[PDB]
Amino acid sequence: KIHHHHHHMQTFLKGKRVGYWLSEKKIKKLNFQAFAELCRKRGMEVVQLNLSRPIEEQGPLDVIIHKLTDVILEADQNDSQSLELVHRFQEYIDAHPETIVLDPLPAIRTLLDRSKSYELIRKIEAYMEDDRICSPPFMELTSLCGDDTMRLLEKNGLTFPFICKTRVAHGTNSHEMAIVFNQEGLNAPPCVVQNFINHNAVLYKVFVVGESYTVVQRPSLKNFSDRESIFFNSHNVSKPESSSVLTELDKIEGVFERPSDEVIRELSRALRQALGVSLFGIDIIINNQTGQHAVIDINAFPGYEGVSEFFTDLLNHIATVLQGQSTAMAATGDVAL
Ligand SMILES: Nc1ncnc2c1ncn2[C@@H]1O[C@H](COP(=O)(O)OP(=O)(O)NP(=O)(O)O)[C@@H](O)[C@H]1O
Ligand SMILES: [Mn+2]
Ligand SMILES: [Mn+2]
Repeated sequence: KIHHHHHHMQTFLKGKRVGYWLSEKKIKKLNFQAFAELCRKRGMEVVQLNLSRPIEEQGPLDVIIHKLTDVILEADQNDSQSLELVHRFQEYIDAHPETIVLDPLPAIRTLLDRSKSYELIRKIEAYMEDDRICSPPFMELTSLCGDDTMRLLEKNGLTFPFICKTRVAHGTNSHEMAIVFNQEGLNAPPCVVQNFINHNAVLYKVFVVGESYTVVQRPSLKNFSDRESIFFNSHNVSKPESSSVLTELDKIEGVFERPSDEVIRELSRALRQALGVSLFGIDIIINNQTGQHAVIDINAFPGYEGVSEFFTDLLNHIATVLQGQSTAMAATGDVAL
């Protein structure tokens, strides 16, 4: 009852060349060298790219795998070195349409800004019109709180409690968040605000590798107010070993179910097809009042901690994308639901 296989498309991996750009920290966390070993066994060449060096000489490349997210974010902040790297990368990609990029920079850029990403998820969900899915109201606050803040929140469907997150979606200075419970709590901007959804303190990290995904359960904020706003760093909340009073559920309340694979599949397809990403995660929580799936976070090329099949899935996705290119499997028109 696994019906999709890759043995045949894996036969074309021989002689293919894969370039990757990952930070040394990410190479370590992934044990990416072990993936490189796996590919060599199928007759692939894998090489780490150096974006300080002309890229022509480093190719030909059939595929590039990267996580340039933070270099892009630095280049956005006018870091001269990062700009140089991105320009070089971009020049090369532009010159080599035959090179499959996992994932395209336009796709990456969508996930760099929380508000933009949440709006894309909202639009995608409106298009899918599945009553099993909900988009928590969200908005971006740019001005410091004041006399009009309450009415601004209200007209955008923001309610207490809501969680405050940075607009920048990754890197240094992206993990500090707040939960605001009442009007007095409104000193906690700029930031994105998103209605807090009680979900019985279980996060379902959907780790997507192209055509396959793995769901990994993580600790998550408890259910919840004259109380002081809560400030926390998301590093401390939803890691495998995370444990704190913020994630200790008092008791199961309301609807408590696991996510629907049918729903995850439709979300995965729609996000992949609309945005062009393939190596990403979406964080799903199950609303305890409605049972609906809420996507509260989307991340380009995350850690995949707990995804033991990550390497074989990655290899299968490289085989698939090569198969797609070889047979001109380009999508046309709108996302086909
Ligand atoms: N709208 C929400 N309702 C309820 N809980 C939430 C909501 N948004 C975030 N959380 C919780 O807060 C945690 C951190 O929020 P998240 O937006 O995933 O941060 P992040 O820094 O982008 N995490 P990650 O990229 O997965 O390392 C989540 O794992 C949930 O436990
Ligand atoms: Mn998250
Ligand atoms: Mn995130």
